[PDB]
Amino acid sequence: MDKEEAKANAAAHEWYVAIDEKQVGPFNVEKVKDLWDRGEVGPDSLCWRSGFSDWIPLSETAELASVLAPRPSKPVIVAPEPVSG
Repeated sequence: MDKEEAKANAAAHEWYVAIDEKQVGPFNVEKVKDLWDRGEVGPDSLCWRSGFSDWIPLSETAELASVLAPRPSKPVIVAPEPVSG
């Protein structure tokens, strides 16, 4: 190999995710980007990180969209009452 995986900055991100009510291993923007792309991670599940005080779903924060390219899917309907608020 002529590159870095742990020393690289593009993949020097460490943040866990709430999956199946169980905490997952440390992921990176370079790793998740591939998972979320195919739907390997939890888009609607809460996401944590070093320093995070609480848990928040990626489907609520748009800051995760600019990083994780979303996938176009058919239209879906949701309940009248919100989940948070």
